[PDB]
Amino acid sequence: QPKAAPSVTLFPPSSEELQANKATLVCLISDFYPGAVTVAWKADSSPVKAGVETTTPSKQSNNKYAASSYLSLTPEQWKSHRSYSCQVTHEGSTVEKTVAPTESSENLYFQ
Repeated sequence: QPKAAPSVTLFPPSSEELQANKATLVCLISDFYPGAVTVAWKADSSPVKAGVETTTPSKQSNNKYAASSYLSLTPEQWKSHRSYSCQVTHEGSTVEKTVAPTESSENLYFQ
């Protein structure tokens, strides 16, 4: 098959994690370069600790390859930071997005 561009998918942990003094975010990468990519993480616009350690991707039933990066860091950084971003080597270009823990103010959690 031809060349495909990687998608942006950020699925952070839940409150249960933050309460456990733990929280690791991971970005899913499907339908991308032929097993050729890079693992990089950064908060919004500013760079992040970058405590990731992933290995080369692999081929799937989609006749293509896929990768994924996971940054293990303190939970406080999640809310403390402004947003998260996943840098990947594709088409000689990098993607950026803004993420957040909360997504509602009109209504919050109760006792």
